[PDB]
Amino acid sequence: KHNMKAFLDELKAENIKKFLYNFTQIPHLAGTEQNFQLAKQIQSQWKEFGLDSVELAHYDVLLSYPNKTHPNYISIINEDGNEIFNTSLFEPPPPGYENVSDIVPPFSAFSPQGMPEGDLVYVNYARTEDFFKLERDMKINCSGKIVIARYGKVFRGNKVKNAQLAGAKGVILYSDPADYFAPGVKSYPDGWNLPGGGVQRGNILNLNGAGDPLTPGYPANEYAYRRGIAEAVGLPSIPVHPIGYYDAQKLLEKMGGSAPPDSSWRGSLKVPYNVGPGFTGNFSTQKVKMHIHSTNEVTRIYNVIGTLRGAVEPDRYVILGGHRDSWVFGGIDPQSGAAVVHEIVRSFGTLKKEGWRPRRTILFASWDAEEFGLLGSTEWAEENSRLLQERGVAYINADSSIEGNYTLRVDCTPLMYSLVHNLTKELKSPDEGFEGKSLYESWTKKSPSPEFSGMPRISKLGSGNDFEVFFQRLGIASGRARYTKNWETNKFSGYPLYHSVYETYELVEKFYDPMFKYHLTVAQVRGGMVFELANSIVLPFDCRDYAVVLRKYADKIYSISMKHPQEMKTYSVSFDSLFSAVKNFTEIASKFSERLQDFDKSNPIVLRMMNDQLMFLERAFIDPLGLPDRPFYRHVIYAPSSHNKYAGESFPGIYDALFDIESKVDPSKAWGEVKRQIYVAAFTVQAAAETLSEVA
Amino acid sequence: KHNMKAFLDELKAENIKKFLYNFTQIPHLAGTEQNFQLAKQIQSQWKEFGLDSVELAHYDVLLSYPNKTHPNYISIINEDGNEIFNTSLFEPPPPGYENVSDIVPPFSAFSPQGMPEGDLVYVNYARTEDFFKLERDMKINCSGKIVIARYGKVFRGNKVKNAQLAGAKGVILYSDPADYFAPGVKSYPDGWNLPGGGVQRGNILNLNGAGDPLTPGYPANEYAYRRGIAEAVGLPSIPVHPIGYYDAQKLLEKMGGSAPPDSSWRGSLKVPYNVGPGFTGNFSTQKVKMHIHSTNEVTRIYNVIGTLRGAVEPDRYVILGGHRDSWVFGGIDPQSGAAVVHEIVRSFGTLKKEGWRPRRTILFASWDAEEFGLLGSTEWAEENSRLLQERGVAYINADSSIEGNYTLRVDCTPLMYSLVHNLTKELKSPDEGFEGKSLYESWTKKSPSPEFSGMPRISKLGSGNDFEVFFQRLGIASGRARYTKNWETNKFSGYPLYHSVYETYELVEKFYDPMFKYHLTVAQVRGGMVFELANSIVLPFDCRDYAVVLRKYADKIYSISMKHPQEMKTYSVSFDSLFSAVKNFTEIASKFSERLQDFDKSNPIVLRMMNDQLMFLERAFIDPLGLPDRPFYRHVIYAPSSHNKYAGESFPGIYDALFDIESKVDPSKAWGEVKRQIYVAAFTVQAAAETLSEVA
Ligand SMILES: *[C@@H]1O[C@H](CO)[C@@H](O[C@@H]2O[C@H](CO)[C@@H](O[C@@H]3O[C@H](CO[C@H]4O[C@H](CO)[C@@H](O)[C@H](O)[C@@H]4O)[C@@H](O)[C@H](O[C@H]4O[C@H](CO)[C@@H](O)[C@H](O)[C@@H]4O)[C@@H]3O)[C@H](O)[C@H]2NC(C)=O)[C@H](O)[C@H]1NC(C)=O
Ligand SMILES: *[C@@H]1O[C@H](CO)[C@@H](O[C@@H]2O[C@H](CO)[C@@H](O[C@@H]3O[C@H](CO[C@H]4O[C@H](CO)[C@@H](O)[C@H](O)[C@@H]4O)[C@@H](O)[C@H](O[C@H]4O[C@H](CO)[C@@H](O)[C@H](O)[C@@H]4O)[C@@H]3O)[C@H](O)[C@H]2NC(C)=O)[C@H](O)[C@H]1NC(C)=O
Ligand SMILES: CC(=O)N(CCCC[C@H](NC(=O)N[C@@H](CCC(=O)O)C(=O)O)C(=O)O)Cc1ccc(Br)cc1
Ligand SMILES: CC(=O)N(CCCC[C@H](NC(=O)N[C@@H](CCC(=O)O)C(=O)O)C(=O)O)Cc1ccc(Br)cc1
Ligand SMILES: *[C@@H]1O[C@H](CO)[C@@H](O[C@@H]2O[C@H](CO)[C@@H](O)[C@H](O)[C@H]2NC(C)=O)[C@H](O)[C@H]1NC(C)=O
Ligand SMILES: *[C@@H]1O[C@H](CO)[C@@H](O[C@@H]2O[C@H](CO)[C@@H](O)[C@H](O)[C@H]2NC(C)=O)[C@H](O)[C@H]1NC(C)=O
Ligand SMILES: *[C@@H]1O[C@H](CO)[C@@H](O[C@@H]2O[C@H](CO)[C@@H](O)[C@H](O)[C@H]2NC(C)=O)[C@H](O)[C@H]1NC(C)=O
Ligand SMILES: *[C@@H]1O[C@H](CO)[C@@H](O[C@@H]2O[C@H](CO)[C@@H](O)[C@H](O)[C@H]2NC(C)=O)[C@H](O)[C@H]1NC(C)=O
Ligand SMILES: *[C@@H]1O[C@H](CO)[C@@H](O[C@@H]2O[C@H](CO)[C@@H](O)[C@H](O)[C@H]2NC(C)=O)[C@H](O)[C@H]1NC(C)=O
Ligand SMILES: *[C@@H]1O[C@H](CO)[C@@H](O[C@@H]2O[C@H](CO)[C@@H](O)[C@H](O)[C@H]2NC(C)=O)[C@H](O)[C@H]1NC(C)=O
Ligand SMILES: *[C@@H]1O[C@H](CO)[C@@H](O[C@@H]2O[C@H](CO)[C@@H](O)[C@H](O)[C@H]2NC(C)=O)[C@H](O)[C@H]1NC(C)=O
Ligand SMILES: *[C@@H]1O[C@H](CO)[C@@H](O[C@@H]2O[C@H](CO)[C@@H](O)[C@H](O)[C@H]2NC(C)=O)[C@H](O)[C@H]1NC(C)=O
Ligand SMILES: *[C@@H]1O[C@H](CO)[C@@H](O[C@@H]2O[C@H](CO)[C@@H](O)[C@H](O)[C@H]2NC(C)=O)[C@H](O)[C@H]1NC(C)=O
Ligand SMILES: *[C@@H]1O[C@H](CO)[C@@H](O[C@@H]2O[C@H](CO)[C@@H](O)[C@H](O)[C@H]2NC(C)=O)[C@H](O)[C@H]1NC(C)=O
Ligand SMILES: *[C@@H]1O[C@H](CO)[C@@H](O)[C@H](O)[C@H]1NC(C)=O
Ligand SMILES: *[C@@H]1O[C@H](CO)[C@@H](O)[C@H](O)[C@H]1NC(C)=O
Ligand SMILES: [Ca+2]
Ligand SMILES: [Ca+2]
Ligand SMILES: [Cl-]
Ligand SMILES: [Cl-]
Ligand SMILES: [Zn+2]
Ligand SMILES: [Zn+2]
Ligand SMILES: [Zn+2]
Ligand SMILES: [Zn+2]
Repeated sequence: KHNMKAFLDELKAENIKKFLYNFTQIPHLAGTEQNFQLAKQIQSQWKEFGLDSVELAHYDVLLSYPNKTHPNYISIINEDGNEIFNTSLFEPPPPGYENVSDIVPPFSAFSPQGMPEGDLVYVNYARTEDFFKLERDMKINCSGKIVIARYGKVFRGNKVKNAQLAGAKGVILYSDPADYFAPGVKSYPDGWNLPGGGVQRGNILNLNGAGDPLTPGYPANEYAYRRGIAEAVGLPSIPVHPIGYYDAQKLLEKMGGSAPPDSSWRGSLKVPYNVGPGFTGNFSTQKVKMHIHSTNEVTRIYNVIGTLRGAVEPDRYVILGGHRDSWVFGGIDPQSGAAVVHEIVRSFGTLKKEGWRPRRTILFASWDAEEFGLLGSTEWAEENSRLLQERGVAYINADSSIEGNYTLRVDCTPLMYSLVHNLTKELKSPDEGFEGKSLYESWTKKSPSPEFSGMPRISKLGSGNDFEVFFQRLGIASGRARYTKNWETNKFSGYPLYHSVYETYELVEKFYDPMFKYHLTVAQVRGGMVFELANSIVLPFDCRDYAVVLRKYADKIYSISMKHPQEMKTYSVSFDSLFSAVKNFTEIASKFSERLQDFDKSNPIVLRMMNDQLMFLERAFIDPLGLPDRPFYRHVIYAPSSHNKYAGESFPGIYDALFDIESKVDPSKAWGEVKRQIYVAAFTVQAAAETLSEVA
Repeated sequence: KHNMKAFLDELKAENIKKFLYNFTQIPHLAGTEQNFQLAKQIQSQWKEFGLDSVELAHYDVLLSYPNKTHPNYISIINEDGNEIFNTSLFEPPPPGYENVSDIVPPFSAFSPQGMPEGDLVYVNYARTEDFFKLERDMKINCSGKIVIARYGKVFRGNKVKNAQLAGAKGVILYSDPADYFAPGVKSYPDGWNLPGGGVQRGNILNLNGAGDPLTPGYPANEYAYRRGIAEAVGLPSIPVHPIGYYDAQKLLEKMGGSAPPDSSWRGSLKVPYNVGPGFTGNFSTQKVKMHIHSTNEVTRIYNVIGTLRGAVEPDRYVILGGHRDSWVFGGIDPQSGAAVVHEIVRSFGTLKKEGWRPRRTILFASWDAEEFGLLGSTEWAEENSRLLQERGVAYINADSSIEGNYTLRVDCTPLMYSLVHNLTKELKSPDEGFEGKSLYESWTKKSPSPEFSGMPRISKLGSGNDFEVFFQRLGIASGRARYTKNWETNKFSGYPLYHSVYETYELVEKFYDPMFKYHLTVAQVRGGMVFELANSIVLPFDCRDYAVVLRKYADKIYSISMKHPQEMKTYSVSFDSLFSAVKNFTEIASKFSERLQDFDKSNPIVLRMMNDQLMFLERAFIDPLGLPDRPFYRHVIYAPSSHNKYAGESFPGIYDALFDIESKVDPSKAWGEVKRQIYVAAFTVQAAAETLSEVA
């Protein structure tokens, strides 16, 4: 039989390993020749693997690179202006790669150029609440200072935006071993920890879904009109640079001014973690000086787009997409995902050569420039938005397949909850001590949901990856899955060697997944989802699962507002409309589900009708006006957190209207906007429900 | 057979007459009890006529009414402050209606209150070019003046906006017999001309598609959050009032200052048409004083929504919609359209009772508050936008069925050109001297297209009626049809008794259409369109007709730019991308059409696929970002003219970027924005074409 089991059994751990090795011997930085070569290789192989068509789709987008003859670095500079200490110009290369060229040195992509000098302030994680503590409670003024912040907790773009709004004239990011050195584990190459010389690359934009900074709304094609740099979306206004913890120690050890306000401000280095500003008395006259000379340049990028045409509904698209560009070798990020996609394509291709075709069209993508702000996925979606809107069933992302070796992690729309439960019950656990048990059992045991015993944790989608355009802009049902570390010990730092030169094939093969079994399990989950989405007669979405979470989110946002009982009385703030819409959604979804079960299975229009209702249900949550000042976050139920792009926020319009509201100067106006967002949300929920009513 | 002929033959002229009579004995002003009663009657009858469901959909929207105890009027006031002349408080009621109550006196809906006093300036039609002439050429400054303008040529909202931007502190509108008294024809009741005491009501908003001024984007339902008046969309900032030409003569006869600049500024009254400012020397000290006390109030309105469920594609909607609210009796506007809709419903119902059902769902609508800014259609569409977007095949408007008795008028999307040609070839001409000829022959003969001999004129859609939300906001293929006057003698004033108390059943029965044959022909055209849209196996749209007009519009916009050859050189302004996209659209459409003819007719998915491609083709022309500063005009090919809401403009983004560009102070910036709009247009055309490519 050509069924799911046949697809699944064709997947091999050994193939994934071979592909990972192949994808990680040289760097594949976006906009470089090597990454164009790999794109061409992937195009050739997907064709050999059997896809109907495989094309490259290119765009000319704003990218950012250090100046090869004028290196970025930071100094302590004394009263004379001598540079008495200089941070590193490069990460020490790992064993066996010390003759690789074209390793981009660490840098913060899209930093402007500058050589600002000043006194340091230490801002912990540079979260919103860190700056509130500093300015409101401790009375420390960041204006005209250089801030130094530890990586972790939130997206670095948000740190930078926060620093900028507090009046910083520069930012220094560093990796603290409190957040990037796990107890008992050795540094690379002898373990999976971050060495003192290791540094995390990454962009520092605030794009809010825009894609290419120069072409928001439209694909960056050959005749595109570009904004000038000054009007570009999302660029930082102050220089920024990241460093490792050997260098950070040198910058922090002399800090004076106030003590840290409590122990959550102290990392693990042997320094006091004083907030500053400036250094202690004997060095009070020494300053910190940044030297940043990176340039932004419009550079060509390449996506690979593979098509496996549907036999019955070719005009319905199930998308498996993940990026190919890497900061350096991309041993985990992204090639552990890309190798998984490559084997998925290969298995689908195997079935196709034997005469099978999925019911619906499956599109496979190798995105470029994800690391520079989800640019390749976003431009392609801007180009193809009409097709996607009207034909897009689902998007399954495929970045890193592992960030740990403990259990499964799934983040997805509620419409895929049942599909994920059912699929994982039919998969074998790869976990030691669950031999012969299902993945569902091991995952449920190791990652219990906070809400329902006997069920696993499944998180909402946040952002910081290539599903953003599909989900929060276009309203296409999306999900992602990978192996991860223990939730209980999770410091929300990411894995230690993230975006460092030390992220290699060997890191994976020696320390994460030597048998490639976690990789195989992830290929089965991702591939399994795609198979069912593209092949099930009735789309495998359960609208009732949305009803359930909509109620939970409504309770949650209600409870936030209810911290302000007096204002809710004065301004007549009622959540009744939203709770009513959610009740209605629950009732209508319930009846739709009965019809979906009892409808006449012989009738294909009835079937296409009801599948259209399932497909356009995620779509119904889009507001074409967008969220306030964020036109590309159009989904009313889910946006990336305004304070942390990686985190998903529910009812974001109301959440942001309520955030810090006790500090607004015109409460009448602030509570009015809360009410406005309640109306918008209730209306959208009701409207989404009504798409599931009988159509006539 | 239950076919189109059966539908068509059931329509009766005598039924339309009876309905017109029934709909026009008392006023049906939006937000009044009488208009609620008629809505309930229409709901009851559509149910009796056989529709599956018939509901009222209500909204609470901003409306505008004069103060019943404090009348609006205008004065000439002398140096002492005595009011030496006062305009009328009411139009003399027509014979037999002099005891009707609740005739709203003439007023400009949404005028703010005020009693400004000042000197008059006469601004001809208050078009953009009239103010350019006045300010640029004649050097007359309207700041702090009261302007007086004749009705005609353009939408009155645009006149008011233009006056406001020239710094007027008030506006007076009047009907000139040059534009509202046809040669040789007597005044009402003895003919169809405007009497000296007649006055044209109408709103003066600049909504740009927003709907209810207080709730842009969202339906004005029970829990809606409303903007404050100061943030409301589209309200005028200066008082406005309309008058008849007896009163206008009194205001104009004393005007001094400059002479009119040429004869196109002179109407037909016995006055010099001096521009002013102010009166001639002996009366130089007399002033004009307006008294406006109307109030804006949130008022409930009611649409009637009838459903005739499709037998095969119930989830596909063909909409026949037209308004029910009238300024007074609504003898032409809108009840000549509504009576036509009523008989259409009745015929469809007749077929249904005999067991027939259309292939697709037909929705019938009786919209409210059209006269106050297309409010009822717009709110309903805002409420139902998700359904309409994904399921809306077509919208056929049904306001006034006649504005003349000479020939057919059709304005529609190019996608309906072939459908209209074919349908009219099968209809009988009602025209004297074409007995036994087809409607197509008479229409083609009396209204030849400017472009192709042997073909009739078909115009682009403008706005000022209830198709606006469907077409320019949502991208649903739309059209309208009615009998009209001779194009050759058309002064683009409208019919003389437009929006006056004199627009009655008798006006129609005595002077326009005594046998109700033009009405019947219009019911066949409108009903015929609906039938074919809702019943044809393959949607009756021809994408190739869009290709043809896209080329014509591209030539046109190119030619406007080419008036500025030097700037096009300096700024590298190229239209190549747009011409390329149009070429591509032509080629792809051509191949789609071949497939549509040759595809395998047995296959219903293939059929649903290709019909989806036809349905979503109009949709592809929508840009979700909207046009600049006009977020609800989202169609890239067609918007209402920025200078005249009634007129359609093609490539409006580029057109407006080019308008008056030689006057911009920063040409670099202005030409940049031209280029930006070219890119947007070319991209959108290409994207629309690609929806017609093979799907996979
Ligand atoms: C969740 O789903 C429920 C049940 O479907 C919806 O219930 C609707 O609730 C609204 C309130 O928001 C009701 O609105 C009321 O309608 C009355 C007239 O309704 C009749 O006529 C309509 C057509 O116009 C029919 O469709 C309907 O079935 C009835 O025949 C009005 O008279 C009411 O207005 C009066 O009272 C209000 C309330 O105090 C005053 O503000 C007004 O000034 C006025 O005096 C009112 O507008 C509506 O009828 C309900 N519909 C149905 C079918 O039951 C919820 O709205 C929905 N939740 C959300 C968030 O959408
Ligand atoms: C109307 O339809 C036509 C024909 O389909 C479209 O033609 C495309 O035209 C664009 C130009 O806008 C061409 O773009 C060029 O692509 C070259 C590479 O193309 C190859 O590889 C791609 C995948 O990446 C394949 O899909 C394609 O078939 C080819 O195999 C580039 O090398 C070109 O860039 C170089 O030259 C330009 C031009 O001087 C320089 O600016 C660059 O810096 C660079 O040096 C160029 O980008 C495209 O290939 C054409 N496609 C096809 C299939 O023919 C029109 O674009 C379309 N009109 C509109 C408005 O959409
Ligand atoms: C602090 C940290 O770094 N973490 C790890 C982030 C890993 C991001 C990675 N994505 C990825 O690197 N994308 C690029 C580009 C993203 C863009 O430009 O939007 C990037 O972030 O620089 C991925 O999705 O796998 C831990 C963390 C996870 C979730 C939460 Br809620 C809170 C904290
Ligand atoms: C000058 C004039 O009045 N004309 C007649 C207009 C008749 C408008 C009428 N619509 C209708 O009255 N609508 C209402 C509400 C519209 C709104 O608020 O948007 C209104 O205009 O006050 C209709 O569509 O039949 C002639 C004219 C026709 C076309 C062109 Br291009 C140029 C001139
Ligand atoms: C990764 O695998 C690819 C494909 O097997 C290798 O690329 C091939 O290189 C061989 C030897 O030079 C050529 O003859 C083939 O034409 C190549 N195929 C394609 C599709 O490009 C590539 O050499 C491998 N890379 C590494 C680092 O091992
Ligand atoms: C990278 O830095 C180098 C050298 O430090 C830059 O080269 C100089 O640039 C300017 C041109 O604008 C010249 O005035 C100098 O004479 C150049 N000096 C040398 C030694 O080459 C170079 O411009 C920078 N590269 C980028 C892409 O910005
Ligand atoms: C840090 O790096 C800087 C720049 O390379 C060093 O200062 C330079 O040293 C050379 C050689 O003495 C001088 O000619 C340059 O003029 C100096 N440049 C600047 C900007 O000061 C500095 O010596 C290094 N410091 C340490 C401790 O290694
Ligand atoms: C791969 O799995 C092993 C088994 O859990 C991990 O090793 C253990 O790590 C935990 C701390 O989380 C300790 O409690 C055990 O004592 C460790 N045993 C060892 C190292 O043999 C290992 O950390 C995992 N690898 C990765 C990269 O996460
Ligand atoms: C997940 O599996 C469950 C259990 O098989 C599916 O629910 C069943 O669906 C069948 C077929 O419609 C119904 O007749 C059974 O009553 C259902 N059982 C229960 C407990 O609901 C469910 O549909 C599957 N989910 C998805 C998305 O496929
Ligand atoms: C317009 O026609 C309607 C319907 O025929 C008339 O309304 C009917 O009035 C009669 C007599 O009062 C009642 O018995 C019916 O119940 C009414 N029907 C409905 C559906 O409302 C109405 O009287 C006519 N109006 C005019 C001005 O002639
Ligand atoms: C319409 O005009 C009347 C009378 O010219 C207004 O009535 C007056 O309004 C104010 C209340 O704000 C009172 O101070 C007066 O005493 C009222 N006078 C009389 C004679 O009634 C009325 O307010 C206006 N109506 C609307 C809807 O604005
Ligand atoms: C125009 O109308 C106004 C207002 O009704 C008239 O002036 C009023 O006349 C009465 C009676 O003489 C006075 O008590 C009011 O004080 C006047 N009001 C104002 C605002 O002036 C005026 O007489 C009328 N003019 C003509 C020519 O009919
Ligand atoms: C109804 O049709 C008649 C016939 O054309 C119109 O009457 C003619 O009007 C034209 C001017 O456009 C003259 O050339 C003829 O001399 C007129 N003959 C008449 C009045 O008998 C009449 O105007 C039409 N009615 C309406 C409302 O437009
Ligand atoms: C308008 O009628 C024309 C002529 O019948 C239709 O075009 C014909 O369509 C048939 C059926 O597809 C083709 O085989 C003929 O070749 C066509 N003739 C020509 C000259 O094109 C056309 O499809 C009708 N238009 C609509 C919208 O129905
Ligand atoms: C921070 O410092 C700068 C100038 O040195 C000043 O302009 C700004 O107001 C300060 N803000 C606060 C809150 O102290
Ligand atoms: C028009 O008149 C007013 C003041 O009476 C003045 O402020 C304005 O500048 C004038 N504009 C021109 C162009 O004359
Ligand atoms: Ca873009
Ligand atoms: Ca509204
Ligand atoms: Cl992922
Ligand atoms: Cl109409
Ligand atoms: Zn990645
Ligand atoms: Zn990454
Ligand atoms: Zn009308
Ligand atoms: Zn009207």
